[PDB]
Amino acid sequence: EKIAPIVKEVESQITEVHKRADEVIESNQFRVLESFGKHKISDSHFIPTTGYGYDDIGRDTLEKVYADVFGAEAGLVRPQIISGTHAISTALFGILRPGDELLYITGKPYDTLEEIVGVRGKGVGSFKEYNIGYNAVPLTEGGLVDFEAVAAAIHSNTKMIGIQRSKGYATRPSFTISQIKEMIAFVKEIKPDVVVFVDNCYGEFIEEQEPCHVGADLMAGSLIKNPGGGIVKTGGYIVGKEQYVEACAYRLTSPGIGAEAGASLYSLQEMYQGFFLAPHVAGQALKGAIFTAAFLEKLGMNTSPAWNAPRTDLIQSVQFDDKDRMIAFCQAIQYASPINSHFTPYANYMPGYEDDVIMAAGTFIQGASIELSADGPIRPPYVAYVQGGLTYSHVKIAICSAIDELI
Amino acid sequence: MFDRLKNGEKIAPIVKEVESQITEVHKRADEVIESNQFRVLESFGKHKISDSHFIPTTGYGYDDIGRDTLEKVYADVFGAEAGLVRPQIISGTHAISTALFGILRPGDELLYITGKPYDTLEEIVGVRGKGVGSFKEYNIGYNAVPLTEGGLVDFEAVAAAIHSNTKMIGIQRSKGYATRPSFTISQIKEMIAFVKEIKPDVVVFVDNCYGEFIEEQEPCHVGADLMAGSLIKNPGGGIVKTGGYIVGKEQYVEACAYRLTSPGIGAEAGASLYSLQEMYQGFFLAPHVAGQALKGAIFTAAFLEKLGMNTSPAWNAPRTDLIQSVQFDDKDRMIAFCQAIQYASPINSHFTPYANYMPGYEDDVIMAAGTFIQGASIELSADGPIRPPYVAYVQGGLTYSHVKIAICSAIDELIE
Amino acid sequence: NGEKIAPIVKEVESQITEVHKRADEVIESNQFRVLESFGKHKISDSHFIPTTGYGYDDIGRDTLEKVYADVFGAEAGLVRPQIISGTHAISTALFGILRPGDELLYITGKPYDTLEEIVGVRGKGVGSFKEYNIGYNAVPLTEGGLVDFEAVAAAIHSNTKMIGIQRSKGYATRPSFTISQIKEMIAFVKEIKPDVVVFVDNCYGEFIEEQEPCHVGADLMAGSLIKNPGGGIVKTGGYIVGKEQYVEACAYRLTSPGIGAEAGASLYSLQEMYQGFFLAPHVAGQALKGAIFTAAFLEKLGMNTSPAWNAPRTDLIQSVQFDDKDRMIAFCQAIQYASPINSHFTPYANYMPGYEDDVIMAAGTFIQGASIELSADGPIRPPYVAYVQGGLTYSHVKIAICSAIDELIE
Amino acid sequence: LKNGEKIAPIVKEVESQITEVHKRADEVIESNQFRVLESFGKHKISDSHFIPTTGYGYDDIGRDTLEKVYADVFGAEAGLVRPQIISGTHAISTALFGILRPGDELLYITGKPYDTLEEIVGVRGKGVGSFKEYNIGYNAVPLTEGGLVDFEAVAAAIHSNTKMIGIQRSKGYATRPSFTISQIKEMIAFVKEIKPDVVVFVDNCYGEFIEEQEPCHVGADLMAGSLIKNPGGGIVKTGGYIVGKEQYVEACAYRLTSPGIGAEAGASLYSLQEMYQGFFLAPHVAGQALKGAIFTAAFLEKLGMNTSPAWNAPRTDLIQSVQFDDKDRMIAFCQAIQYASPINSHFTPYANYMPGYEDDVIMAAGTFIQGASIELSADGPIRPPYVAYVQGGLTYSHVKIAICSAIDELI
Repeated sequence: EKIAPIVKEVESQITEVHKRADEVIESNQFRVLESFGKHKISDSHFIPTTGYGYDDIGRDTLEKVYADVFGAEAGLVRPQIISGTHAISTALFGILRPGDELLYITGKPYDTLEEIVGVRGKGVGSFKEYNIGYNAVPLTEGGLVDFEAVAAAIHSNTKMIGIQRSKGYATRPSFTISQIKEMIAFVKEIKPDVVVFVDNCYGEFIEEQEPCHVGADLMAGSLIKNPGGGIVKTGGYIVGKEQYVEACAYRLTSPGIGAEAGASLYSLQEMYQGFFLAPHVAGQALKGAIFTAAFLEKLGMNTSPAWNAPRTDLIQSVQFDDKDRMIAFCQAIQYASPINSHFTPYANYMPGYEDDVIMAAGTFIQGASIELSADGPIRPPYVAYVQGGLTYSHVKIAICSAIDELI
Repeated sequence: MFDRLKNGEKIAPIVKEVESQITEVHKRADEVIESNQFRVLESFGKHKISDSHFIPTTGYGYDDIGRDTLEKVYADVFGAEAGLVRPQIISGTHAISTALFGILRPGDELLYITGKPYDTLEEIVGVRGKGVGSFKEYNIGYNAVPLTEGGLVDFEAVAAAIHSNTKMIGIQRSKGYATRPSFTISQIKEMIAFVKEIKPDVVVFVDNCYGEFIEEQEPCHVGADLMAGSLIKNPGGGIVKTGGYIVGKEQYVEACAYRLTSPGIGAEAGASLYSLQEMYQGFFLAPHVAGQALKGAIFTAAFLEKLGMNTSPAWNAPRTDLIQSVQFDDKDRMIAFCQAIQYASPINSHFTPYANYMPGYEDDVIMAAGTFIQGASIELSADGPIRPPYVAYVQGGLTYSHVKIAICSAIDELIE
Repeated sequence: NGEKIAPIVKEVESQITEVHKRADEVIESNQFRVLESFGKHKISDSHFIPTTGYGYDDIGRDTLEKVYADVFGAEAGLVRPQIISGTHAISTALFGILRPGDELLYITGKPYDTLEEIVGVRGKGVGSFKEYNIGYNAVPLTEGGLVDFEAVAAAIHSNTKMIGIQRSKGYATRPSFTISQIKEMIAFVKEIKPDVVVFVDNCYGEFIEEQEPCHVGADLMAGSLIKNPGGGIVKTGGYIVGKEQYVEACAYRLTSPGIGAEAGASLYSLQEMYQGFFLAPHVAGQALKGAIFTAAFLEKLGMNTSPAWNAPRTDLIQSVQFDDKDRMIAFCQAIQYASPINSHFTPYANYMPGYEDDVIMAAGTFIQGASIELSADGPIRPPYVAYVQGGLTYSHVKIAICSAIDELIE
Repeated sequence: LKNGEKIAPIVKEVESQITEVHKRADEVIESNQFRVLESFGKHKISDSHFIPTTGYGYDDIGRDTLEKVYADVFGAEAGLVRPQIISGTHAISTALFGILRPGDELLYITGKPYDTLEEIVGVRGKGVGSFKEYNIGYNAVPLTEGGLVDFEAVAAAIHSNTKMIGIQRSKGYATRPSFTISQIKEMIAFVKEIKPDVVVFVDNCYGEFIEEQEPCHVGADLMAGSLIKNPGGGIVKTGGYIVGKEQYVEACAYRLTSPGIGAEAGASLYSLQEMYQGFFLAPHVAGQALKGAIFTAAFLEKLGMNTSPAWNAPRTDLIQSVQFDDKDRMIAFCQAIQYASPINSHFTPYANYMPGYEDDVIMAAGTFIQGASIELSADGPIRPPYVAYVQGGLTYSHVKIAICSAIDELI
């Protein structure tokens, strides 16, 4: 038929960068395998703990595994930690004390941080009530970091510097590890004291290093994203320097507990095995992302990133230029998704945002954005984020089905 | 029962005499077990709980009807408006932290009036360790107001110690290892109404561990603004593998919840996974499972008394929690006993306990604990400081049989 | 009501005092026995460890299977989540021993409907004795509920591989059979035909006497786990215990020839089965001390009940005579609403597949069909006898039936 | 890797050689996965099908429907895919027995089946509930020396009593190629002609989703497998499936649970989501392992040793083998494999006695699920010419990395 011959062409087009992703996967897989080897993980580690959850070799060892791979000295990846926003809250509060300041050097971070930093809700337990400053240095009009403004913002009370890797809904390239390495070296030059924290959601195992490999003191994410293999039903993670993880430990739970208690329950296997599959599962979403870009190019739509552009995370978006074209697409996806095909997506009023958005996401786990989900704010020139993919076959079948429907 | 074991034939006649003695208090414990059991049933009716409530959620944990509702059921029975009982709170000591921090801000003072709080509040209030995210580094004040020499609340000292900075008042219900009576709801209704007068602002917080479903009313019934505990304890029915509840006034709970999770997130997230049945069900059985452990304290109280040891509380004494101790007066007798209790349990009976050095305490201690869960102290257990006159805390029990059988087995094994 | 009711229940209890301590005696003696056996196999929380895939070498399971054995007076023990129901155990147990050319001889009379299907006297022989060339005969009881030892001993010819004996009464108007009653039974047939394998469907019977069928000479015995032994705490399963070469014969019907008892992933269900077993005596005790009350509080209210409160117990069955349709129905309704879960899910007269009469069924239960919990049910027909049996705690059973009597008066 | 500058250009050449075979395994990946998606779309599956059921396992719309999806996608009317079946071996004996009655005969036409089926017929089992005690006969038409089915022998060995035809897709240790959906089509067609009365059953293990069809798409009456293998995605922790015609599965249902009950009962507990998501993932997971075999063949052959099937050989299943031709090499490599596995890598294995085998076998299984052969496992008996099985793998990489490491690890 009509569609076949062009997807025949796009795949023949992107072979170069596709073959390449397979590499960083192999690499990423290899490293993972060596940590498992080095830590001699046995099914003995899949053993559940109850009550207080003291003496959980599985938990303690999974934490030292992640931390190994993520390039860090210490790891705190437990089911307790409910998500990746909870993690960053933890990381943030775990380190900030009255009279301090967090300095975000990437500009306004994703919405939810607003609320943590008490600039949204009137302080529900925020920095605002713990007298903890917060500053969001904007980006160059060109999308780089305002190193001038950053240098000027830093001072004695700047306890902590923030960096968000993936762009999200923000209008700028998702920051590379290399761009992140330059970053910490800059600020640390001005004040070696500061702890540098990076929010590493969406960026895991899509490059061959994570921010800790290059001088970050803490980072975090969600397991319902990349490092999860699409198998971990919840949780987050915090890996970094032994002493700053300590404080994330006491913060999460309580003084007198730190990171020694909290039962595993039946959660420990799916995390190991998700992490083993992670580099490859993330691989699948990336080779999908890039095909999405290569495909909607030909069909005649501004895609971003462009397919032949480097990638530091799983963000990808296309401009349909037409409202009715967007919505049909995002519905095509929700119908091509595995679970909940039948719950077709319509325009929803978005709290905060004076526009309506459409949210396509038919995923095995609630909000596991490692799985295929399309969505975007209803407004010109009609950009809908279409990312995720547990298997390349899925992403390929999905957006093939998305063009069938609306073509 | 089955005294057809070993020496236990001189024993048989005495238990047969004891049980006939404590029939009075057993009847009445059975009653509040009814009472309490009944409140639980009618609350379940009001919230129309179904197996639709046992439904697992995953991912972010939004829209968890089973979770939210368990929450408003714990609150309903513990006499509060809002609650927070979920796996996230990983224990009893977590909840109390959460509780305190969830409400305390820089400039404030916590005021404990029930005297020195059990060991591990030290670390929280940051007078033990340090740099551990304690009150120390948050400028949050704290004071343990000591009790009377008679083990009452020094009411004069309490008033003397409450200034406008006092944001939060502390009340520990269970005596623990403290040489003082476990304060009663009555003692606690007069307690909070006192400070409430001096400072109608103070937020009264009670620590309700071991006390749950052993009077016909909990702290939130009598004015407290916040209480908590562990689920591997009473309200768990010996069935819940872990947790920690917080119950109290809509908005104090709220602030706790944001402390658990994060600002903006609040309480409305965090997946259930598979934990929701054992909790509904631990709760429904609870008032009974504690009932069995409470009658246990009474049987050990009457029995050891006869055999010639100071027990505490005495069998005929009134009861607000499950604590119980016997004065063996001898090191080798105490240890043989605690060991026999470890051997009388269902799991690990064979890991026999010995004296091990207690960090912080200048004495060794011994610990019996053969529990179906790790550290669930609703189950039979025993320990104590190895120091004259050799008091060992023998408390807990899933079934009255088990307690009975158990401390009998110990006396039999005290044939040496 | 409520102040007209209380003096009566205070006077029910004050009368049932002695029978209550007796029900306790046997709890202590049964709970003490489970302790010893636990004590014996050094069981630990390392016996709860989950197993997946093939479930090869599962110390956790196998040892649980031993325990169940030593406690029921049998050699081996086969008890696993795979056994999805009591019916399955018995199906597994019967088929596992019976071979083409053999006959089963139930002597405790017409077994409950479900065996009607497995043997193929009812259902269209969907894998029934009929299809495997196996005969089945039940000897009808005496007019007074005893066993017809004459019709028994004349029906045991050379083709009688197996004896069948149902302990609990079911909906049958004959008393449940006691551990002594059944000991007489097997001694009888083993004399006539030492070959016969004697089997006992022990459902509802576990931990209500200080012994079980296999303690008095039975070759094999099966039941549900979401009932008595599971302590209300386990979520699925079923047990067959008995002699070495019968259980392992069982093993080959459940899994498959060559697997035996070596395979099967426990997964997540170990701890509940152990702990259930440990609470089981005390829990099965609450439904017994609950039943007798049902019998002595309902008697005092001028309604025939059975067994009598002072009647010696062997299982958990308790029935009460309402004598009026609306009365009976209202009561069971009142039970459903007095239950921990699904109290709003009020039940009525339904049609029931394979019963000339409607049935009313109250089932406020945490576990689907765990007949260890308080349930009220029975066939809506004169003289309107309902079964009010089960109850996870004495209180529950007291509070509910008290509430039942309430909705009757108003 | 230490010795990895002679290997990198070689595996780089293995790949550039197998380029087309891979794309072709992708084709049927896409084609298989689209089909699973379709059938989900059809039963409108939701996160409410994931819901646990305890006790009698009644009113369990999650289980039963999950069966229909399996059936649909496998081209059968009905399915009995539930945890109550503990493995493939059980799926097969539940199904064999679920249909065979006294006086009946089983005629396996693909020659001698894999060991464990012996223990079920009473050929080794000492008659422990085997066909023998129910007066059921069993026979196997031994293949031609050419590896094909001896049709002349088949047609004579079918008499009025032959209730059931047995066909085994995968090869196991049988020195004969695993048969294809096509080879199998001709098979059922023959026998249905000779006796339209026969019920033809296919032990389908290791084949599911490796072709664009399955046995009941080409006229099979009934097929079994294990869930911890292909169809389970590598993600399901226990199970097994029977799929096929209405009145066989239902019959099968009655052998499994009980007469009178059928498929009505059986508590799911906490297992629905993994079986569902295992199924959506399966087509792709099986691909990573098939893309592995192809490779292992095209890499080990270049290194001199016989591989079988050949890398370019058309595929019907996941079984792969490599002739090492020296005992030591065969051991070291299987050890090399074990260590390259995610879990149990320090659990180094050797030649030890094997119950039921005149030889010792060495088994490297660093799997997550105990015996789930969908994960990379190396194993094989120690005897000339020392052919080993280096098969399975959750991801192509794992597979590449591992054997690459094993070559390094010795050569």
